[PDB]
Amino acid sequence: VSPYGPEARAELSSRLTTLRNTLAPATNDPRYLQACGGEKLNRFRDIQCRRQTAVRADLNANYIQVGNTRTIACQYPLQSQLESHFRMLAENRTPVLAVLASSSEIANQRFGMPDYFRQSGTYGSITVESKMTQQVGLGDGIMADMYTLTIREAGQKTISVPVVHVGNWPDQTAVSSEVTKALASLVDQTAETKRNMYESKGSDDSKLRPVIHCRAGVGRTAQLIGAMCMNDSRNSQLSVEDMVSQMRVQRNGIMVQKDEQLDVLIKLAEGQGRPLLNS
Ligand SMILES: O=[N+]([O-])c1ccc(O)c(OS(=O)(=O)O)c1
Repeated sequence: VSPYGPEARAELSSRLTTLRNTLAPATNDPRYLQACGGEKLNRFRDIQCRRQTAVRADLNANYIQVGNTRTIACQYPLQSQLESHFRMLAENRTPVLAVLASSSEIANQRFGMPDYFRQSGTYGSITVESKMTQQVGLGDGIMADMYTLTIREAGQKTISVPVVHVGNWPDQTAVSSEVTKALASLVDQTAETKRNMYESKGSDDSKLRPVIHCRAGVGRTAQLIGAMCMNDSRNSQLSVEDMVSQMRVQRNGIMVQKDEQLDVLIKLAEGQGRPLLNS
């Protein structure tokens, strides 16, 4: 009876599970971006990049549109992908880069997660200057550390990108619906202030997209993108089924990895009177 009761939830999981299963990548899957002769592309072998929406041939990153909300979801860039990663950021005039990987993950060198935004560096012909800005508490002890990345390259227009780094959102978990809302708000506001700057100077659908990544770019990243989607007034009536199905067909079947992460999107939906299932 209740649109958010056990039966609705079970039906939703059922549909999404079949989707994840059928979206699993086969070897040399035509639906997924393939690596360039030996060079490692995917941080995680089974977490691939939908070819049709791929942003760059050498990155595991996808253009994503949930309803009307446009973003870019990617994996934490590998050491070898940094220059291409920075080029994507600059070419997109990235209004905000949201990093949900924890300080502990990036610090552990066994994870091969380069500390590319908290310190300056040079990658290929690109030089990056990192500058610390404000710190915003999101609730429940979760903290957002802000930065600005100035990307310089000979002959290219210099681009500065605001960074929102949630440094203590544990891998494989879901922060509360309340924290998720505070985060979505901060990310959206950060992006809007930047977009406004570009617009005030005289400004493309493929550009000015918020860029979000965690470790694999399918768990924490998906929870945030879903929350950002629900904060967009243009998505009235977009169901939870639609949101998740769209993220999955546009990146991979793992988008919204944990049941606890789906549960946050469901709770947020319930709070808005947003439907869970289609039909
Ligand atoms: O689904 N996975 O295979 C996967 C692997 C490593 C992660 O750290 C992770 O969690 S994620 O970074 O929030 O996406 C998810």
